[PDB]
Amino acid sequence: EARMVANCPVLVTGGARRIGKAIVEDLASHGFPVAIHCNRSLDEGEAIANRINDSGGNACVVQADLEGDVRGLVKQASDRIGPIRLLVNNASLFQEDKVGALDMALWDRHFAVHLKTPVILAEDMRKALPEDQDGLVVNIIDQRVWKLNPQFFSYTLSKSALWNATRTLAQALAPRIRVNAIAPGPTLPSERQRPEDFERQVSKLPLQRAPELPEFGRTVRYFWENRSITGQMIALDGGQHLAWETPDI
Amino acid sequence: ARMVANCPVLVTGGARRIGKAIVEDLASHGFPVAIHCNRSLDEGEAIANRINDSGGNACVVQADLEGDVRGLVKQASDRIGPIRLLVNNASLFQEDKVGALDMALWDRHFAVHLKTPVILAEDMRKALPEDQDGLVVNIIDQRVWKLNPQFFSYTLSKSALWNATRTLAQALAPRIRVNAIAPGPTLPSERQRPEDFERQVSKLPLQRAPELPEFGRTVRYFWENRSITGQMIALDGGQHLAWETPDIA
Amino acid sequence: VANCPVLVTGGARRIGKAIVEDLASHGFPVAIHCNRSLDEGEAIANRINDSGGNACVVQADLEGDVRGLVKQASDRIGPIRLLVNNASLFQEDKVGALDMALWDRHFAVHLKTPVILAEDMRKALPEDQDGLVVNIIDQRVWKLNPQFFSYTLSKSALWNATRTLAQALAPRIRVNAIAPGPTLPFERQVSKLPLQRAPELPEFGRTVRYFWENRSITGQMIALDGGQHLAWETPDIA
Amino acid sequence: MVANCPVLVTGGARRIGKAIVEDLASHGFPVAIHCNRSLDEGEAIANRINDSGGNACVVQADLEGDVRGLVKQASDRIGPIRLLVNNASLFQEDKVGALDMALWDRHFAVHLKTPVILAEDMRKALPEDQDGLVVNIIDQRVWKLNPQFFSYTLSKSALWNATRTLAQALAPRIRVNAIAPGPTLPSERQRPEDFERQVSKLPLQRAPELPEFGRTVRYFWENRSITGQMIALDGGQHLAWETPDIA
Ligand SMILES: NC(=O)c1ccc[n+]([C@@H]2O[C@H](COP(=O)([O-])OP(=O)(O)OC[C@H]3O[C@@H](n4cnc5c(N)ncnc54)[C@H](OP(=O)(O)O)[C@@H]3O)[C@@H](O)[C@H]2O)c1
Ligand SMILES: NC(=O)c1ccc[n+]([C@@H]2O[C@H](COP(=O)([O-])OP(=O)(O)OC[C@H]3O[C@@H](n4cnc5c(N)ncnc54)[C@H](OP(=O)(O)O)[C@@H]3O)[C@@H](O)[C@H]2O)c1
Ligand SMILES: NC(=O)c1ccc[n+]([C@@H]2O[C@H](COP(=O)([O-])OP(=O)(O)OC[C@H]3O[C@@H](n4cnc5c(N)ncnc54)[C@H](OP(=O)(O)O)[C@@H]3O)[C@@H](O)[C@H]2O)c1
Ligand SMILES: NC(=O)c1ccc[n+]([C@@H]2O[C@H](COP(=O)([O-])OP(=O)(O)OC[C@H]3O[C@@H](n4cnc5c(N)ncnc54)[C@H](OP(=O)(O)O)[C@@H]3O)[C@@H](O)[C@H]2O)c1
Repeated sequence: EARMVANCPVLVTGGARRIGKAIVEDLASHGFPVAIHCNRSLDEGEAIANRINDSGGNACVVQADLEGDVRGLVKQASDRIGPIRLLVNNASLFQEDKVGALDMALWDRHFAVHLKTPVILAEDMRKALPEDQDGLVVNIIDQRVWKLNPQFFSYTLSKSALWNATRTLAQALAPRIRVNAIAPGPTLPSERQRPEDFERQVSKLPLQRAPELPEFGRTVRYFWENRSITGQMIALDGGQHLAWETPDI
Repeated sequence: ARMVANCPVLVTGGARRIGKAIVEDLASHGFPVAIHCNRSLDEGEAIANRINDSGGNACVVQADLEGDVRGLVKQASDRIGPIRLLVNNASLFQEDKVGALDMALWDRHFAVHLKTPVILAEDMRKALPEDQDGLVVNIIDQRVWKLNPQFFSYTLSKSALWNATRTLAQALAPRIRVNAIAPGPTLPSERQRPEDFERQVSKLPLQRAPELPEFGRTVRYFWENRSITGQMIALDGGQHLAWETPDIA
Repeated sequence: VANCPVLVTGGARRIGKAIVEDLASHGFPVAIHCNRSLDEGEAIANRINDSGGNACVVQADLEGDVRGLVKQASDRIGPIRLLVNNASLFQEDKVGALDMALWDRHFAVHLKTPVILAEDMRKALPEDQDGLVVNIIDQRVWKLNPQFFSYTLSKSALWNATRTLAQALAPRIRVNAIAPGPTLPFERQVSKLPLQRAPELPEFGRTVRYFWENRSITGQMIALDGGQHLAWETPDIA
Repeated sequence: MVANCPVLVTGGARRIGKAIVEDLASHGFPVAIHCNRSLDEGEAIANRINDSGGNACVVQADLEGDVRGLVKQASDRIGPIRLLVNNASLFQEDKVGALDMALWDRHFAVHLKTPVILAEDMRKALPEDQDGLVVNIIDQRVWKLNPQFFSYTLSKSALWNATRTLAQALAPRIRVNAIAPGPTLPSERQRPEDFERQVSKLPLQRAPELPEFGRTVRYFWENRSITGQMIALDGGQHLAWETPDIA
């Protein structure tokens, strides 16, 4: 009876750059109050918020280390824009490791950022969201959870766990809070990818095209706008998870 | 120019219930729409009349989808232009079970749910000019994500449509994308009084049925976000995620 | 084992033959179904019977009416308690060159016939005996690709039916499956499998007996495929 | 040959782990019985094995601490480990809304971190002219997800995910497969009468028998084309389907 965007405060983790920024600015331009979470990118976050507010939107910046104490984060956000109703678990760490050379410190960091904190923030959002309001969690995962391979060993396991948690969180938080996910494919070159590498990779996707940045915010809004959807994921990935031509064929 | 006026739609079984809801959403958004029907000709003509009298572009085409369908796409494209968006909505839903399988009904289930969607998709591909991308949306059933032994041949035929959603997406990439909607309980069934439908809905994880507007919104969501192929959204109130089975109650 | 009569479809050559001869050496009565390989089936049955077993040959075109086949077998070796749906048709087609006659044949041999034979087995199974169906599918149903379009759809449906048959036929009959990889033509392909080795014929009979001997297993599949369904280095990864 | 395939079974002193150890040892495998608390049960099992002419030893280690000497302990006594059964488990309840990360961490340490580390150490110490096998003992619930036992389930689901990616990483020389038990023996919190009612509600209406577990490890060992896969010894539990929205 009150799901208008002005009454749906959003918290986007790692929201000051790249895909997180694209989600923040999409939601803010559609009338959602947005809390831009960041850690290192505070300058960028404040600039985004100032631009939104000067344009007549409603945005704030909140700062927290997602590998430390995140127990005040939802409250820092709700103190500024009201009880968080839509949580986008976007923040990420994407470091390579391999079976045979596993460093468990890096392992722990992947699981902290991609699994522990998203679950904790979902819990905290649920606890603080008034009972007459429904909520939504959107987890940002990775297309590779739908096409497992042995590279990026601990990273992959932590993102796969976030996809597993999307189902079990959805079951646990139903009916009042829905939990869905986005699995990006090659969207913006990683730190290890030259432009040639990103382009060659995109040309090898089944759709031969990268997800465009507007598709991410549109998908969050799609999940918000269709209340029968929970426990589900859209891969914005150019078909990557459906790639199939292996050397044995 | 992917403007909706340049995206003719064919909806099979589009004169009633979910198919009608999809037709009317798309036409209200500026898509030219071909309403396929079989027994519901009067209903389909009334819909198309209302759309055309409103300044839209609609027509009605007839075919028994258990027989020859190889002229159906052309019936539509002769009226509204090359079909660019195919919604395989038509369905037959008749109970059978292991122990008393009648292969005549089995054949009808696979005709409507598998042979026809595949043939129409290929016919759409052959007639759609190479400089236009296309979309197929298959309407399946939440149960393909939570297999059970009821409605035996119906279920196998719908599961096959979900399988074909993936291999069609792989075959028709990059130019044509193939996605799916898996409905849950949307409207009461035969021998289901509204009280009965409500009691079943209350046992869904989200305790709410998909509403008809969600179907058109989902079709348009697939149309507008070009990185999605081979995927399905269950508009089902969480039904495929139900988990309280007798072994754990 | 002599209490467990077996029907193996397409049992006269290659993988079916290897399953037949394994089970026969372990004391299972076996009915060898075949169509074109009648002389080979009779030769296998003769060796089994000469060596003290109990084998027969039954004939049927599995693209047509198969409703007498289980009884043809049970008339000779007793009510069937182990059904191996091994027979297969493997012809190439693709979207955009679809021949529906071939499509119908793939679905007849891989889906309609396995289900009907399972249905007949269930109706004939004595009350005091449990049963097992083993469907022979294909590793590709665990790594979908668009090649061999109607063949793949029909094998995927057999895998779907393995689950729903298992649900429908419990507790009396368990329904499991084997997903073969490249067993017989090749040599270069195998080196590209993750295990760099092909499944060997003894593994198939060992797997059928494994399913028989462990009664808590239903609705499940083993891929004897050298890891083929786990292949992952696709063009976007290289 | 099984005489040339030394086995390490984590948590092998009781219940399912004991069933696996005794099945393998009685079939000619040298068996390193790992335990932590159940040292008396462990030494007893191995002594009965040895007295019977088998070849068993007991290695002790806390799987949540330094496990980097455990494979060495085993292989010092019975030769380089060729078959690792990651069976050790912790099964404690939590749920969304009251999650304590200390328990969460233990679930992931015993079900994911340690199985992966031990597999890593096995591959390091296995002579290159020998192939190997890892069998992860998981849980049928990874094939029928539900929101109960939240951190436990996530950690078991991770072990199932790792079964695929370890299989891809360690191929061709080492295979990685899994067993997903259903209701086998009542838990520290489940009454026998409740365990029986649960079994009566399984699709097959019977629990796995303890011999099925060792038979399954031996099945994986004897059939060299199998990797990255799991058998659920669960009486059909993961296939149960009649929920209140249908029933
Ligand atoms: N980009 C792609 O092509 C692609 C492909 C597949 C998957 N993905 C997924 O898509 C999402 C967005 O991708 P992206 O490339 O935009 O991500 P990103 O730039 O690599 O990182 C997102 C943000 O996470 C924040 N973060 C990380 N660790 C943190 C910590 N300990 N405390 C607080 N904040 C922390 C950082 O914010 P600060 O900089 O403010 O500290 C960082 O800017 C991620 O979940 C990623 O895994 C992306
Ligand atoms: N409604 C639900 O609660 C629900 C739940 C799960 C899945 N679904 C799926 O959602 C879709 C729509 O549901 P619905 O309840 O609206 O379906 P429906 O009324 O049972 O079927 C839709 C239309 O299919 C057409 N059709 C059937 N057989 C045909 C044939 N041989 N030739 C030509 N057209 C044929 C009929 O058109 P005419 O009337 O013109 O003959 C019918 O109006 C279906 O795919 C259904 O399986 C629905
Ligand atoms: N071999 C492989 O490398 C491989 C790989 C993946 C999957 N598979 C699967 O493993 C199984 C065995 O493989 P395979 O290569 O040995 O199979 P196959 O030789 O192609 O076929 C097995 C038997 O099926 C019977 N059959 C086929 N159509 C029939 C019909 N209309 N009526 C009656 N019988 C019919 C034939 O019996 P007759 O000779 O008596 O006419 C044939 O001998 C099959 O299910 C196959 O799909 C095999
Ligand atoms: N039993 C069932 O019905 C059932 C159902 C589903 C899944 N499972 C799975 O089947 C497997 C065996 O089940 P179970 O019931 O026999 O298991 P269990 O008795 O509950 O535990 C196995 C053993 O793991 C060892 N262990 C645990 N944490 C350890 C640590 N930090 N360091 C060293 N050893 C540690 C313990 O050995 P010590 O006592 O020597 O310290 C314990 O006895 C497990 O993986 C379990 O999750 C069982």
